[PDB]
Amino acid sequence: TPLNPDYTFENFVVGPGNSFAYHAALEVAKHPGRYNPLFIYGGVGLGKTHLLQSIGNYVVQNEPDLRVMYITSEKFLNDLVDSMKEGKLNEFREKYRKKVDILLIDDVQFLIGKTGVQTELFHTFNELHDSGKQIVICSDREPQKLSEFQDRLVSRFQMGLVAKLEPPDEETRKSIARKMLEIEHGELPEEVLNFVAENVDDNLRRLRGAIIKLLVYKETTGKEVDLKEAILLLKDFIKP
Ligand SMILES: Nc1ncnc2c1ncn2[C@@H]1O[C@H](COP(=O)(O)OP(=O)(O)O)[C@@H](O)[C@H]1O
Ligand SMILES: [Mg+2]
Repeated sequence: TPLNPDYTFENFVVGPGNSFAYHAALEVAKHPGRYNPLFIYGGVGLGKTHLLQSIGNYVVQNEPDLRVMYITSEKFLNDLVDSMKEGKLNEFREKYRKKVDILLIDDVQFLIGKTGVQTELFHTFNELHDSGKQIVICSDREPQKLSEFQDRLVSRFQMGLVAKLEPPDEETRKSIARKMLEIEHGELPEEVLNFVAENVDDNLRRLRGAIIKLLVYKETTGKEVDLKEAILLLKDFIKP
């Protein structure tokens, strides 16, 4: 269980664009099994991984007596492959079924075309579902918009909670920016953060990136960071 400490509900700032997703996740984490499965989806850097692992962490702290599994569709891929090569499907099925109560799968757009894996995932799904094991899937695209995907799988995705994340507004971004800071224990002029929060509006991966970037600079350059400085430093985040 190598979940990321930062990815918790506590470090997740809520807002109009990610509230429902947030609650679905929290609700499911409080009642693993009551809503199987949860399918969160949204563009890049919008909270998918973070939300998904929070469910993980939250359950680890309240249900320590549970086998929580976080994985990547890709790893699910690479894991099967070896299973086929090394010739050990059992080792695999025991690992992704037998020994898991809750299974969290990130970025499932990696299985597009991979109908081989798609099929295996399909049953893994069904077996966990027939035993009340919570399933959570994250995708950068909605069930219906997943190209080259077995309808039977896609049908497994919609048969439960299906939340959507959308980019946050300036106000919410700023609060996220502030929360990102704490996590990194950094600090910034209540005018630089504002500038960053307002112009690094793609995804939250980059927003934090900038916030890290400066901090790394405020590191070397023993002195602070004035507005003008940050603007040159953050040139690949405003018009990348
Ligand atoms: N609602 C939020 N509140 C605070 N931080 C957030 C929020 N959403 C995303 N983040 C930050 O962005 C990062 C996660 O981006 P991520 O969820 O992995 O993008 P994606 O979902 O496309 O994989 C985390 O490190 C987290 O600090
Ligand atoms: Mg992700």
